[PDB]
Amino acid sequence: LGTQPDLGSALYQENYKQMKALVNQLHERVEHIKLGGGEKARALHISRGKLLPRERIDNLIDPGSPFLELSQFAGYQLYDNEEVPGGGIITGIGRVSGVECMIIANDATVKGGAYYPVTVKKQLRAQEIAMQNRLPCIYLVDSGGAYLPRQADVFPDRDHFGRTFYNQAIMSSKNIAQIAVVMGSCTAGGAYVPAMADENIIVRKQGTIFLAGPPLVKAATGEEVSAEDLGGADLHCRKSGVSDHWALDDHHALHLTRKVVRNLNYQKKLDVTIEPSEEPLFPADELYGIVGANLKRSFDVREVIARIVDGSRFTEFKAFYGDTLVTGFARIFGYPVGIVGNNGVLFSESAKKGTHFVQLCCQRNIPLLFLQNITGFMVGREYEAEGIAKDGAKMVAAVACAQVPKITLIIGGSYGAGNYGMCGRAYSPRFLYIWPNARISVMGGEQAANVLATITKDQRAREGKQFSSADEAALKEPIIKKFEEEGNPYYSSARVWDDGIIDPADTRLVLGLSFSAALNAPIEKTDFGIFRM
Amino acid sequence: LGTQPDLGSALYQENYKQMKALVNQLHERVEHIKLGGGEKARALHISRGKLLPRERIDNLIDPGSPFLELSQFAGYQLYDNEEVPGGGIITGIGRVSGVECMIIANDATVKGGAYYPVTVKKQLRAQEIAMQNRLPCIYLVDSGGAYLPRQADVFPDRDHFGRTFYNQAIMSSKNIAQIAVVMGSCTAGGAYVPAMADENIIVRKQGTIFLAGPPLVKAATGEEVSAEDLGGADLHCRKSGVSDHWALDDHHALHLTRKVVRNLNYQKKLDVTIEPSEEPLFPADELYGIVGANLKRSFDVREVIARIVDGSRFTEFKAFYGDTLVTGFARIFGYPVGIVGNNGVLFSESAKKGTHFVQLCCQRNIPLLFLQNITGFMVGREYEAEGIAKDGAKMVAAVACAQVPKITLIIGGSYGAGNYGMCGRAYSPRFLYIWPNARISVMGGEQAANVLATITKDQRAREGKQFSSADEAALKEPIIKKFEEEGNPYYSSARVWDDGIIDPADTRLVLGLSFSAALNAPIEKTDFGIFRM
Amino acid sequence: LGTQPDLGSALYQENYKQMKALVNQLHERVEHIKLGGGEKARALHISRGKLLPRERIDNLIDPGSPFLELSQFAGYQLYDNEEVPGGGIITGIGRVSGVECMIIANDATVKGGAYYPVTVKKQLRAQEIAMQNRLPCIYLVDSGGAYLPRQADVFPDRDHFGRTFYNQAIMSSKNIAQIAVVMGSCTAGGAYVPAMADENIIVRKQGTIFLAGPPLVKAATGEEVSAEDLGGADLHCRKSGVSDHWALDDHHALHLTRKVVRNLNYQKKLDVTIEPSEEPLFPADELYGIVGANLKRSFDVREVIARIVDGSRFTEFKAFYGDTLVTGFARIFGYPVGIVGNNGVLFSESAKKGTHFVQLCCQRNIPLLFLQNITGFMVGREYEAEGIAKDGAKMVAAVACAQVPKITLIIGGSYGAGNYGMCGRAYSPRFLYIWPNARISVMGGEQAANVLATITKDQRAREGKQFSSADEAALKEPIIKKFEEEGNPYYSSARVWDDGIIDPADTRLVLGLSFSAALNAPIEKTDFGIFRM
Repeated sequence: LGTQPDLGSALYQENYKQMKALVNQLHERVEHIKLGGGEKARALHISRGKLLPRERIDNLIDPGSPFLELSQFAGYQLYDNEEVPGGGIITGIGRVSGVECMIIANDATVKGGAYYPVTVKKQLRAQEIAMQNRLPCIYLVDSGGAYLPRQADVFPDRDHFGRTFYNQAIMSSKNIAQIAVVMGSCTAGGAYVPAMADENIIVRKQGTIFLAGPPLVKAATGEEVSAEDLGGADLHCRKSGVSDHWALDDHHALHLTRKVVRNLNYQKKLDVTIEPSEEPLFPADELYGIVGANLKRSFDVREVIARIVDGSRFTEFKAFYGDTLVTGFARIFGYPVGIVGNNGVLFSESAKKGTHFVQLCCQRNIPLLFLQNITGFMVGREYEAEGIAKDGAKMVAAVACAQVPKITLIIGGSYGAGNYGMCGRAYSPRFLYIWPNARISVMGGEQAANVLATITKDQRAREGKQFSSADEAALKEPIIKKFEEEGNPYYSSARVWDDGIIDPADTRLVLGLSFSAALNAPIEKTDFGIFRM
Repeated sequence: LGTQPDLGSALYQENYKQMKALVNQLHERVEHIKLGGGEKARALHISRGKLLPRERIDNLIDPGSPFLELSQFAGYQLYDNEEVPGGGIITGIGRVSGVECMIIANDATVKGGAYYPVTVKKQLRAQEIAMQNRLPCIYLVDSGGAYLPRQADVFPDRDHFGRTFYNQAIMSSKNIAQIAVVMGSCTAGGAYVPAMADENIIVRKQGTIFLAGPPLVKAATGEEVSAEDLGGADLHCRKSGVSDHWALDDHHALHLTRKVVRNLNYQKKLDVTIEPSEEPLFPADELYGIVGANLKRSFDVREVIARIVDGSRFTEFKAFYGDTLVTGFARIFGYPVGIVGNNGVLFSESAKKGTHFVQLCCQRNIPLLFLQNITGFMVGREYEAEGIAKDGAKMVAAVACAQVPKITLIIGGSYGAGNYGMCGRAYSPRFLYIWPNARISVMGGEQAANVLATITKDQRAREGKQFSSADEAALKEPIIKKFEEEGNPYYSSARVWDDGIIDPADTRLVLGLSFSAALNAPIEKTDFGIFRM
Repeated sequence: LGTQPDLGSALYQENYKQMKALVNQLHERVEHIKLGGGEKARALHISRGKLLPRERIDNLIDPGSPFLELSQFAGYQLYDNEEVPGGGIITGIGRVSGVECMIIANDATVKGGAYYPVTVKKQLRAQEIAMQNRLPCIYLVDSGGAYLPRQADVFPDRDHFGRTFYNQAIMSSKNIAQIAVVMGSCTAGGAYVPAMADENIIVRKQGTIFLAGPPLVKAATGEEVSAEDLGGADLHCRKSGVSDHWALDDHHALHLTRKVVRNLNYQKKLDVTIEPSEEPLFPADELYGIVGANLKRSFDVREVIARIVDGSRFTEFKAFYGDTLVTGFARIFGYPVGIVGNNGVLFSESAKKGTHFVQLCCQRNIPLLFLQNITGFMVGREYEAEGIAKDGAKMVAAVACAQVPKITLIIGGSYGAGNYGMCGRAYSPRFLYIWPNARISVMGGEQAANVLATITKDQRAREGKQFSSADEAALKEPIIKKFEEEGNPYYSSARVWDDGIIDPADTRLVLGLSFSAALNAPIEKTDFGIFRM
């Protein structure tokens, strides 16, 4: 697959310039988030002899191994006047002692490690990923408890803080190791995390564990006791017994953690056929010129596929039927993958073609990759008469029931029911990524504006009043602004709707790491519902 | 080997604090050198569509592979008022298409890529390393020619710029691939580099090659011609034939370079037995407390060995004979290594013990690792009568003739003939590294001061004049200051006397990468001279 | 590489039809040659309990293994009134007990196995192939002696019958096993073959060995003795001792041969790097439409390459310089190969480009593949002034000295010194194959006609006589006919100038088998002569 793009063409020059600017914007913002709370907080953190949260991960994972961080932009401008870089927590997938593990580390520099509502959501998403892929969980616990001013959004509900301990217990019952490294203070609910873990490590003086903190002890019983005496490694290690290992410092604790993982007695087994890897025949950075940042212009999704699959080899299925949808078999890093990508408006033929393809992949136990660039469903009286809704529902039913690993990458628009049909967040893909130029919302911003313009214009006629052209613009403008802000990738990623915003040049690497992790769990047989023919 | 150090001891606390400060100083200085010429130069460089020199290496090497940079501090404060970060050139060893290659990239942001005298020396050292280890050489050529104000130290001599082309021709005759990537302007001698290469890649518009630049053409013949017309990819690619491959941009050129290396038809073969790797039983960061920054205090070199070898396993040879020297067999990353380390003043017994050990390693084709922490030779009338010089010479003769790969790591003092006996720079070790606390000079600063104090005091008596205690201090002070400045690791590393200053915590990784690269060449049989018994 | 051809185009339709007819003609002629002497001769052969020559080979080689027959068309219309299918001998490369061996079998049904002059040449070519590639030789001996009417072209000269025994002695001295299976009568020189072999097998009653046949014994000494008594397996096996193994019938003899090869204690070792094989991305049969049968039309050789190399992956070298010649790196069945192919008339730049490429392949020990489709050298006063001859000679010198395995495939014209520069038969390529549309001669038929027309035209003017247009046609016609007959592939293949005429669709398979066999011998270092710069 693939063709050499015209580098001299003005369109390519403009597209490359716009996309490059978006990538540069993404890179520098991550640099700021990399610093966490700030210099003053970082200096205080080091002054206590503790390692910085990201240095802990560097020492924990195998030397030189890549680290797949998730949801770097959680909490980005989420709260009005509070800056919470990364949501106050760092989560990602890395290799420890040769085993792919999910790492969850609190960032004590950010608001002293307090749990904001986004912080709980990011952690719950990380636990969900580990459970689905059978990845051992490592908790680098350094937390300050729940953020009281927003307790109503942290404590009570099912997907609130309490769910964190529920996930630990369920994963433990499934033989998915839970390892807690207490590298700081953990109070109230935090003290449960080391208690719920299968194996636990606590640092000599930094680590403190207690259901009730000294402030509560004094208020309840009028006793003054230091945190170390109330908790501390020595009390738990030697008297309470809550501690399974005792560590001198952060470096020692991380060294012990690597030993614990090596004793899990786990060996990875692959259910899929493997072939030697090959690089794509075209450079990845050409994706900048091909795609650009203007969603109104259209491109061939095959060009994107040609630059991420091994050897740019692709076997298209039903090429000339439902051409607005592209499906075929390829390989990424030697893994077999079935690719479904949008190439225009969805039709009845496209939905039928997609439904057929998904059954094929499920039958052969082949992972599925979805490339979402949608613009809606075909609109017409004839199409409804032929059951376009009946056809669109078919794809949704098949995609939901599929038990093969599914990864979704939004390279453009994502609107309305087209999002559901292409394995949206609601359909539990193993991972979901978005490019910096993407847009997601219930409908396109223009459609909402035009719909309101038509509705108001008719309503004015019914009332007998007149809606002028200037009146039309006044109505449309606020709507278009609203959908632009709430469909922006940063808005979508600030809340955890996706697992990260990725540079298009990094697409192949991210997919390779993600599919590799998703293969730690055995692939189950797929059971489908009734196909409404 | 190894024992758990007393973390509570005051000595350990002081040593850790001092060593940590030295490492932090080293890290931040490298951060400044990482920026090259500066923001203005970097902005200009990018404005021309060219990649930054370090981004080129990142794209060239295999994804996620470690990169062993060499001589990061070359030119650090070497010239009075000129700042030349990294010497204007970046050299290191990385993996390209699964093959370990030596990468030599000019830094156009630094003085427009001009060749300072240190720049030539750094490049020549890189070529020397590649030839000895049979590593393919990749030249990312973006240079502005020789620095005229210092031409006398660049052009004429054997180890001056001319030697660069001599090395290319010799390496080519030995089937050590030479690949040149012209990613910019190359003039006068620079134009020879692409011409001398086995395969050559030139970017479409950035790359220019011409023996005589436009300025010389106008002066000699009074003709005005642009650099692209005089050189340029199109002229060389299609008409001159100097170019073997034509590249659209930097990304394309780097992609082509990876393809060229894959066609070398080379497969690495190991001459040494291999065993599964194991991590040391003790943390590396403990080396901070053990060693410290005070050279007057002494430590057990076995503690250093215990924290870098696989499983902290070590078979000492002649343990109770010549105890001031430690020799034994160990393994690093599964490679067999013979270790020679100082543990005090060298004696006749120590030299004999070392000479015996070196023969054993040479006989079995085992790589040698030297750990230099010297304080001199034993001084005494009896020792000279027993031929201490005759014994010290024995070790020097054996070390020089040894043909097994040799790596030297200076973890402390390096003075006088003790430097020669422990495989100094003059004895062609494959690599030479120094810790941030090291000191190297002809003799210790104090010894030079005391020697002059004794000489002057006697001379004053002969003249009949009096040399007072204040007179003694006045003489000593300038000498001690001179040896402190010129024995400093940064002074030694600014000039290319070593291949880099490394954090002690990184010692195991650096040695593993270095020994792995040194094994690309077959190990030859060792022929010794006459042993003066 | 490669593009989808226009199947609907008239040119493709015409080219496919013409080449298909040539392939059909080739196939049916081989079918006739497959029958050897004929039904009466075949019936007599079987009546004696002997296996047919091609059935013997089938039972000798491993079950289902491909057999690479050579020079199937030797002796095709070579002798005025005598039909000698295949030259009276069958030669090829096949696998015996997992070892690639050269098999040389006499065809007793053809003229009773007598040795015609072509028969000697075919056998000597097979021995040369085995010697160069270190292939064990297996002789299935069933012969009737030399053909007396043509003795002068069989016995005396260096490349005559005597050379057969010389080759056996030399190969034996180099540890290239020589195995003789006497499955019939062998007289005079034929008796030497079993005697010269390292190990020998004779059938109980069919096999007879004697320096002098019964007819000569009676004439010389007047004694009547049967062939079995004079020779026979029993006499040689038990009393003469010439026989090492005694076989009951042809099946037993073939079974013993496989055992003998299994005891050679040989294991194949590869000197080249290997990668997993991949099929080309385009169908092979499309070569019919692309190439056709008209040599005046031109095609892009890259299209031919795209349909024989693994994955249609090709790294071109000096693409835009000397574009009439195509050079690059690829892989066939996982082996590395450098491909040199004509794409027009040879120029000075093309020869310089080719000479540079050949040095690269020799340096890296990469096998070389030549695709000859030539139309001559550039003709012009300026080109001669610039030393086109000096440039053309450069390629010839490099090609001759190259020590890497070399295979040549003539896919078009082959005229003049262009043949030499592209590794003609005189330059000892390991194998030389030709497509059914090829033409080879000192110069093109038209050039010889035009040259003679010009010479006679001027000569007539000098004599004062007139050469009319009808006179020109009368002169040209016989020359064009002669060059057409002597340039035909069957003319070139009837005599052993090439190793076979192969269907283009079979090109990839034949090359894969040939390169695999050629890799049995270690690749030597190449020593070049003086390059006349």
